[PDB]
Amino acid sequence: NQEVRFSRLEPEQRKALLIEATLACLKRHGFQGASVRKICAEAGVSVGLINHHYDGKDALVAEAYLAVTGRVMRLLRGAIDTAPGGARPRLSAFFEASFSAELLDPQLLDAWLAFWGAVGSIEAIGRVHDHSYGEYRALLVGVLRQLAEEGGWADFDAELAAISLSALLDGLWLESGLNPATFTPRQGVQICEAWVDGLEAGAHRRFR
Amino acid sequence: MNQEVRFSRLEPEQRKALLIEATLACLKRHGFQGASVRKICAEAGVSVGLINHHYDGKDALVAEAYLAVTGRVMRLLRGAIDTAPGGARPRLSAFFEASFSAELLDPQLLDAWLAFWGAVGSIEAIGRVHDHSYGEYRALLVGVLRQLAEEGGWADFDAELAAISLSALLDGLWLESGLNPATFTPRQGVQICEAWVDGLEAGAHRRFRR
Repeated sequence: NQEVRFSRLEPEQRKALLIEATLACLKRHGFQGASVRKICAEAGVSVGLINHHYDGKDALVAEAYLAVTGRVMRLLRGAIDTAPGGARPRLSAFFEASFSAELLDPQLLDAWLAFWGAVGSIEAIGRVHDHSYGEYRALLVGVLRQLAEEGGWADFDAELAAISLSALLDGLWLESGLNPATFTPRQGVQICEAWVDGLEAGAHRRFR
Repeated sequence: MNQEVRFSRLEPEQRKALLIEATLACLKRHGFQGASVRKICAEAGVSVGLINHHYDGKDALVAEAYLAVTGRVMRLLRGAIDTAPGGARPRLSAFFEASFSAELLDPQLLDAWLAFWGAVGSIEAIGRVHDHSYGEYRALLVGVLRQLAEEGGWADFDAELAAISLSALLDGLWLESGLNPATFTPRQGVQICEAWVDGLEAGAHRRFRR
């Protein structure tokens, strides 16, 4: 009865259940302890069923990382895409989304941590990182080029400025998860807005 | 058979050192969730009878490693501030240089920090190592940001919030160097940090009040 019952679920639903089991096992066991046998016992499905769709642990883990990062990117792109009057309203919309409960909640931190640990070893995972971190900076690069044009800053290295702002957001996201009482989500927005003020006040010059 | 001259002969502080390094190697290979005192002894090359006997458990070995690692970073970062030209910007620049030097930018330890940070949420003792050491790291940066503000002389600068911003930037940059060393050079990381200070000095320090 397991061979039919999993299979009769909708594709997006089968996929979501396996990624949820991969995430739970990464939390409990770390990347090195996750196995397809654990993931399938967590999911409540047969291992033979899964061997057909996935190569192994690396493939399951990569699909989970792809989905989590895809989700972030949709919320952040959505925030920009619905923002109005130009570069700073767009950055603000981004900063607000970044420190919303959706993105700031540390539920998945151990997963992220597990993902980041596997980046240096597994090409499948290393590639998801490079792709997603580049997609993420490309979004900031766009709005920073827009901001430079408004400025209009002569030869602004938007790529390096994007590495700066992404690093700040990352650092704030991480510290927040390690202890949420260090600063409030609103202080997080305020810090990011101060960084953009800093550029408009003349720091753009340091970025070529 | 080298717990005989590798553990038998040494002082308790020198066997602590050995255990700290076995704990870090075990964390890099098994993760925190997968590490155990047995797997720690497997790295030390000594028996687990021995180390049960002399130690409380895994949580306590990992907290000791965490304390050693953070202690060392802080020594080096304090050193760089103490031996820099007296002024606020030269002290910050020395901090940035130390931060992106091969010693603190060593990607080998990334795995160790990742394992500590995962233990922070579920093990309160590790949590408390985090809070304390992050507290000390920021206190160092608040002292020099206050010097900066006084040189400036900025009326009501929230040097505490400024220090959270700057620590966040450093953390973020350190993490990206380790996840992909090709993204930007150590020189560029310094440059990004100086650019942040420039930003403050250019007038962004005004946002640090509300």
